[PDB]
Amino acid sequence: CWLCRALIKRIQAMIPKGGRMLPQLVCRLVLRCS
Repeated sequence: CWLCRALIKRIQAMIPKGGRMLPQLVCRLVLRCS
């Protein structure tokens, strides 16, 4: 439950000039799990 930053970063580049919202937020909330 800590691979978030990894895929959330692969999204990072997926959109260089993007603006709105991402999953790293819900991802970090769900993957933070422990």
